[PDB]
Amino acid sequence: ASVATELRCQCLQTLQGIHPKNIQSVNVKSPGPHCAQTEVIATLKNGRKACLNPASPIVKKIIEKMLNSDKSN
Amino acid sequence: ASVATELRCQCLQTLQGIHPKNIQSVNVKSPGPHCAQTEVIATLKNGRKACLNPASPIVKKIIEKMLNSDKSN
Repeated sequence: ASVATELRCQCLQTLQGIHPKNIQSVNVKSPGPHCAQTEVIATLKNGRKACLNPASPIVKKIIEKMLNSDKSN
Repeated sequence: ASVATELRCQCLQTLQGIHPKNIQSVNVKSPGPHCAQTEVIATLKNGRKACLNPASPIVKKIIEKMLNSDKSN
């Protein structure tokens, strides 16, 4: 399907963060044999995506927020 | 690249959860015009992936855990 020494830092770059309303999904790829630096990702609600920095406070909150986004309903 | 009314519940099914050591990434796709039910995902450290249920307590902890996985180093 897709696997062959082809793993690049899914988030070569990163953004300080963004409102949790502009995001839609949250892909957090931990560091491994391809990237020793965590890589957070947010799929905007417009089919767009934006990597964030897990070292910043706004990013750590971007995730903690999505988590609640799914609290019963 | 990849976008055309082709969005299916990334997690048609779900698993009660799993240890945070067997996972590697955490893809949380919120519900939208394709799935009205949140969909959590965990990429094992063996290139494998497993969807979890965001309605269970172990799943909500699977995420809260990864978040810490990236706390300075």
